[PDB]
Amino acid sequence: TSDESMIETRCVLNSHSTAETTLDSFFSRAGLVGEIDLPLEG
Amino acid sequence: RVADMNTQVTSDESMIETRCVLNSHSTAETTLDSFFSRAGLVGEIDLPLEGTTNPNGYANWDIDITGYAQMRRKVELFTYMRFDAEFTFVACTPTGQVVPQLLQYMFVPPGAPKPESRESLAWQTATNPSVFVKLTDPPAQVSVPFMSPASAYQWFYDGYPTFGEHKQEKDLEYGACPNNMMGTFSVRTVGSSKSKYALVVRIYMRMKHVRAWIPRPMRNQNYLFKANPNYAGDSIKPTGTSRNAITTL
Amino acid sequence: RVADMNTQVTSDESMIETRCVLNSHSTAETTLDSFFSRAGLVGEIDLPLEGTTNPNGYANWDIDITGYAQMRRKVELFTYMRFDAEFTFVACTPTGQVVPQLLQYMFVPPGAPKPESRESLAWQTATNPSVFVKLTDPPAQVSVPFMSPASAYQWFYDGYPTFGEHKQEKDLEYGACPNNMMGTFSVRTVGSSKSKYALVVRIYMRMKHVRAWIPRPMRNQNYLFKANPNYAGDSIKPTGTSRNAITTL
Ligand SMILES: CCCCCCCCCCCCC/C=C/[C@H](O)[C@H](N)CO
Ligand SMILES: CCCCCCCCCCCCC/C=C/[C@H](O)[C@H](N)CO
Repeated sequence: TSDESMIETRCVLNSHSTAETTLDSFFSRAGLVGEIDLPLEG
Repeated sequence: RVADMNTQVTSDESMIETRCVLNSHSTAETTLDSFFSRAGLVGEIDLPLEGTTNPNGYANWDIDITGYAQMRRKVELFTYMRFDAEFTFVACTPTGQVVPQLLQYMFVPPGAPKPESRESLAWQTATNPSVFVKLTDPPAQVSVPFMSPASAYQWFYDGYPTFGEHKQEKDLEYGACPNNMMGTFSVRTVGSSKSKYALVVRIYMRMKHVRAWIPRPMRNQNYLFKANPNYAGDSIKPTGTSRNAITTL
Repeated sequence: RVADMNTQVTSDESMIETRCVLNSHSTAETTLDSFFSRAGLVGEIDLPLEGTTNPNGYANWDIDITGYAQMRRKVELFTYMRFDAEFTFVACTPTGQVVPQLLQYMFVPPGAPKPESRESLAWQTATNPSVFVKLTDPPAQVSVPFMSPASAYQWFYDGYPTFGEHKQEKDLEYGACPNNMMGTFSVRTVGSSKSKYALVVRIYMRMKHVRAWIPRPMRNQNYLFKANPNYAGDSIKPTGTSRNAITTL
C-alpha cells in the first residue's frame, strides 16, 4: 500500500527505469525454437 | 516552539627563476576513458579433445577479470569502478589454427541455469544473451553494460556478504562482493557430437564510459588468487629495484 | 535534498421533556482555590515535660502532610499539585492551656542543619526562615511558597529516587520523591533551661493559588503510614455501605 500506511518512510527518488520489463525487452531475445537434423545415415 | 529541529615568468615559481612556457600539453591521454579503454586478456577458456579440463565441449567461465595480472592491476588502482565493457572473444586452436568450428558464447547472469552439458537445454538462450559465431569469423565483440546492483564495481570488498558467525570454513567468503560476480560466461561447440578441433577461447575486455572513484596503492606483490589480495609472505619483494648503497646510484 | 527532516426547552433533552431553567448556580465553590484553601491539621508536635518523645524541649518535624487522613485524602485526589501554603501553628498545652511560653518555629530546608538540641547553634537562623512567637499571641501564620524543584508536588511517585539495584532493604525508598520532602519544621522553647510547660504545637495548613493536575481514585481504605498507599489487606472494606439484597434498599 505504497509504503505509507504501514511504516514511516523517507523520501526516495526512484530513478528506476521500467524499460527492461516491457514485452519488447523480455521477449526480444532470440531463443532456440527449432532444431533440424539432416544426418548421413540416420 | 523548540528551534532545535603553463609555466610563466610548488608551480616552479617559489624554487627557481622561470621563463614563460606555453604548455600545449594535452591531458586527454591520462583519463580513465584513455587509460582503461584498451582491451586486455581477462579470460582464457580451454576446450581440449582429450584433456580433463572441459572434455565435454562446454565450459562455464565465471566472470572474474582478476585472473590476469595486467588488467587486474590496472583496474585495482581503484576500488569503486563503474563502466560499460566491450568484450571480445578470440577463439582459436591451441596451436593458433583457425578451424571451421561454430561456437556458442552465452552470457549466463546469476540465477540463470548454468549448462550442465554441451547439449543442455539452457543453450536455447530464449532470454540469456548469447553469441553464435564461427572461428573463421572475426572475434565476437559485444557491448556489456554496467550490470552491477551497486553503483560501481568493487575490486576490494572489506567485509562479508552474509551475516552470522564467520568461521574458518566461511573465511573464503571474505572479499567476495556479489555485486561483482555476474554469473558465468558459457561457451559450447554447437552440436550433438564432440567437436573435432581443440579450441581456446580468449576473452579480451575493453571498458568504455569508465568512472572510477577511490585510488589505492598499486599492486607491488605478485598476484596469486583471483579476487584475493593474498601475497607470498615468505617472498615479499620491494616495490622496486635495490641499491648496494644509498650514497651511490 | 531530503524533504524528510442551563436547562432549556445527555443534557436532559434526549431523555425527557424539559422546561427552560435559568441556572444561576455558581461553580466558584468547587474550584481548587475553594476546595483546598481551607486550613487542615497536617502536623502535631509534642513537647512534654517527662515524656520520651521530645524531652529536651526541641523537636524536628519532617514536613509531611500525609500524617492526617482528612487533608491527606483531600490532596491525594490528585497526583501533581502546585500551590502556595498558608501555614498556621496553634501552640497550646496538652490540656489546652495558654501558658506564657516563648517558642521558636524554624523552617529547616534540606541541607540546612537540623538542630541537635534546644540550645543548638542552628537556632541562630541567620538564613533559615524562623518565627518567634508566644503562646499568648495568636497562632503564627506564615505564607509558604511553592518550593518544590519539580513543577508540582507529587503525593504519588511511582518509582525510586536513586539508581542501582533496589533490594528489600532499600524498598522503603519506593514512592519517596525528594521533590516533596522539604526539610524539617523545627520547634524549640527559646531558653537554656527546660521549659516549665508541656507544649503541643498543632500545624494547620491552608493552600492558596492551588493548581492540581491528574485526578486519581480517592482513598477508600484506611491510611496507615505517611507517604505510603499501604492498606490493611486482611481488613479491606468496601467503598461504601452494603445491602442485604440488591432488589431492596
Ligand atoms: C556475451 C558475453 C557477456 C559478458 C558479460 C561480462 C560481464 C562483465 C562484468 C565485469 C565486472 C567485474 C566482474 C568481476 C570483478 C572481479 O573480477 C572480482 N569479482 C573482484 O575482485
Ligand atoms: C516557617 C514554617 C514553614 C513551613 C514550610 C512547610 C513546607 C510546605 C511543603 C508542603 C508540600 C508537601 C510536603 C510533603 C508531601 C507529602 O506529605 C509526602 N511527601 C508525599 O506523600
